[PDB]
Amino acid sequence: DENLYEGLNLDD
Repeated sequence: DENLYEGLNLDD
């Protein structure tokens, strides 16, 4: 959901 434990600048 709105959790996903992401954001935090991966392959971008």
